[PDB]
Amino acid sequence: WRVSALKEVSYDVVVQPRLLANPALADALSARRLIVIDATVRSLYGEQLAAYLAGHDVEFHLCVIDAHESAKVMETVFEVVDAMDAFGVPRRHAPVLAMGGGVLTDIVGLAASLYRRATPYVRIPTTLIGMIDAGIGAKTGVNFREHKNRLGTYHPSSLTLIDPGFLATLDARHLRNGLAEILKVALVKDAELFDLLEGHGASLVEQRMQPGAALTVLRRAVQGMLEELQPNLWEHQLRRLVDFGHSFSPSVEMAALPELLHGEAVCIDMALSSVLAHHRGLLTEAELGRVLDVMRLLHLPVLHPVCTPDLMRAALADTVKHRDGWQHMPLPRGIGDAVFVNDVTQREIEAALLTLAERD
Amino acid sequence: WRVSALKEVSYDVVVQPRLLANPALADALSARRLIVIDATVRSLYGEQLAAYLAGHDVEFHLCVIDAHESAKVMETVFEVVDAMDAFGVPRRHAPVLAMGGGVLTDIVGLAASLYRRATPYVRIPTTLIGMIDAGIGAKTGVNFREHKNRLGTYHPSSLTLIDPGFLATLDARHLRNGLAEILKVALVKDAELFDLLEGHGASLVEQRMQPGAALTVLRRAVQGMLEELQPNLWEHQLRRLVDFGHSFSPSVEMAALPELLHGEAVCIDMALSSVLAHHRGLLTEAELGRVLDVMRLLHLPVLHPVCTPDLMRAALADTVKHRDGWQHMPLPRGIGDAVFVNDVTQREIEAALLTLAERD
Ligand SMILES: NC(=O)C1=CN([C@@H]2O[C@H](COP(=O)(O)OP(=O)(O)OC[C@H]3O[C@@H](n4cnc5c(N)ncnc54)[C@H](O)[C@@H]3O)[C@@H](O)[C@H]2O)C=CC1
Ligand SMILES: NC(=O)C1=CN([C@@H]2O[C@H](COP(=O)(O)OP(=O)(O)OC[C@H]3O[C@@H](n4cnc5c(N)ncnc54)[C@H](O)[C@@H]3O)[C@@H](O)[C@H]2O)C=CC1
Ligand SMILES: [Zn+2]
Ligand SMILES: [Zn+2]
Repeated sequence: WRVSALKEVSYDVVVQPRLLANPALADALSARRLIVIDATVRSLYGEQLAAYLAGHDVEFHLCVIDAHESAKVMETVFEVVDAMDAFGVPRRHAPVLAMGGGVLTDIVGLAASLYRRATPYVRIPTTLIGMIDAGIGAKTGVNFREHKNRLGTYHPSSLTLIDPGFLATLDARHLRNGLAEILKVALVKDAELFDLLEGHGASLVEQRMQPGAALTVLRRAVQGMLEELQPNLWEHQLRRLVDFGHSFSPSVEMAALPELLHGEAVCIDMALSSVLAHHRGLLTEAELGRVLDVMRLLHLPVLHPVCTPDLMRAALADTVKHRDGWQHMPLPRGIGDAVFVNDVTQREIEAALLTLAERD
Repeated sequence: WRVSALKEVSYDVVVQPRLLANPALADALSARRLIVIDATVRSLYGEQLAAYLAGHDVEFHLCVIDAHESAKVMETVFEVVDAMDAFGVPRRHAPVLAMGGGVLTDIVGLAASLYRRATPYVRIPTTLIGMIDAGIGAKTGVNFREHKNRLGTYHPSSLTLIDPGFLATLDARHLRNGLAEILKVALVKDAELFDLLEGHGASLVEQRMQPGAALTVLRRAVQGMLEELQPNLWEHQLRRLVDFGHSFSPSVEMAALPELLHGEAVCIDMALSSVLAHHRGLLTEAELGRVLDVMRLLHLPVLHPVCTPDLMRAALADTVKHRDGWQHMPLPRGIGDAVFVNDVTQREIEAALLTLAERD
């Protein structure tokens, strides 16, 4: 026999300022709902969130996770599953709410995907990484031993609600961190987005993306990411523009734990790859100069001591397996476009590391 | 934004006698492949399997699991993931082989579904439960605490290879156990299949389904199950004929561990439900008599001491949550058809338990 079936996945990504008075957190839910919330968010937006739901007639239980990258593992997933069991979450008419950064929503997303083999949830990203990348995709997952995101699923939330108001309480470091993922999109897809960052990047960090440039920047980032994910949501096509900055960074992020945030590790990979592109003639000296200056302006690292030739080698090799025996490396071709290569040599990487070393 | 994407899942279910000389185990694979094999199967068919692959020019590493229901848990999944890591299984061009019963292939299936968020595998079911149910579906999963199959995914193997020759080495108990899942299909879908079992059931157990009735029986069982799974592969429709015998049995199976095999627990549920149907007028005294006689003839239990009114209650309640607040209970309407009910009362269940008690 052949069995063949089609699956329609569709989900919503909606910008909804002032989320916690009338706007639909209330009817994103409906009523009794389980809410899995990042500890620091709980401390910061808990009083307001609970006032919302009680006034809007919704009973709830907060499952609080103190979320960080080291504990982004299966045991934390079991903690969320425990909460679903004790709350009595039903098969599908009562979605679970994940409210936190990209660590939180990746964990709850994977718990929800496993629970009875699929359980609907809603995402409320509270960090910049969450709002323009981690909270709007289909990918979920956790680390397994020294391997980044080794275990996971494709399980988008049926709704993502983005309220840029949450970014107001981030510190400069995490604001910049999320700006790294926006720069990724810009460098290979969107020259105007790159321009907005160069022109406004400092102010956006200083103002924590509070307001109308920040609004434009967030809109294009999301639009950029979604154009890339929507037609390739389960990554049947393994050449992915969005893989830019993610060829070396997984091994680098894991080896430096906990010194580098995800976007910082991503930026090291982007700076390496941009130097690679330059050495190849795909980027001019002037353009390379433009990229590395936005990076220093966003106070983002271009290098780390974890980043030795051997680690860079091992990092690449782990990625070739992930990409099914191909490098499929996106290199920027000018600013706002990219090419996929499969002939990156260890020699080229060492030269590019030295070039970063003199810059840095 | 709305993101909407379509996913084409298709997979093959092929009957291939004499699997381990020329037939395609060889080109189900292609070469270097990881094989996860049930311990007892390894002891029984290992010498032949390795002789096959070496002669057919395929290098391999056996990951051996001593598989049983108590250890059908996530830690066993991590054992399989460990083996995938150390073997260096690539993203998708080298499928992993699962060769064992329904515990084995459920575990490897869930490991494969999680590994890099999806990894192809092939299934070779070696038990009757595997050949007509566990090895031909899309469902995978493991138990979480005292809950049956609480964690899992929809991830069919891209190929299932069924060789009835493997059934030759099962003992009578496990042959009957798998006959229970065939009876399930027959009671609600296939009167002719029911007839084949009543007419041949004893011989089929005695001959361990070795040969042409056994061939007909296996073919209709598979065909019956697949007609049910193919148009509802992710269970968007929660009224499922194949849920017959699976409303009480999960809690019963778990509470009696390790006294009841899966199909035996299923049969207790089928015998209870058939009595329920009878008390309702959906089954005649004669038909009820026909069903319970096939069950005694297959030496399958109709009752267990685990099966108290309170457990039966709790068991039903766990299922109503699983079915999103509905009972959606399939009751046989005559033999070879069924109706879905949502008005089963605790009173009716107690009466049916007493009726089983006098029979048993
Ligand atoms: N699934 C996907 O497609 C993607 C997943 N990711 C994952 O995202 C993860 C990192 O996400 P992040 O959000 O950067 O990390 P995070 O979840 O660890 O949060 C960063 C920090 O900010 C705090 N925080 C959160 N919201 C806050 C707020 N509004 N105000 C003040 N403090 C707040 C948290 O408590 C935490 O200390 C990585 O594990 C990365 O793999 C990244 C991109 C895509
Ligand atoms: N995913 C799905 O859609 C379904 C999954 N299942 C799962 O199947 C599991 C039970 O599967 P079973 O195969 O009954 O159990 P099993 O995998 O535990 O195997 C039963 C026993 O037979 C032995 N064995 C296997 N093949 C043999 C052979 N050819 N000769 C001799 N000994 C052999 C095994 O070592 C084991 O001791 C349950 O956990 C049930 O939930 C059942 C139906 C459907
Ligand atoms: Zn990233
Ligand atoms: Zn079953």
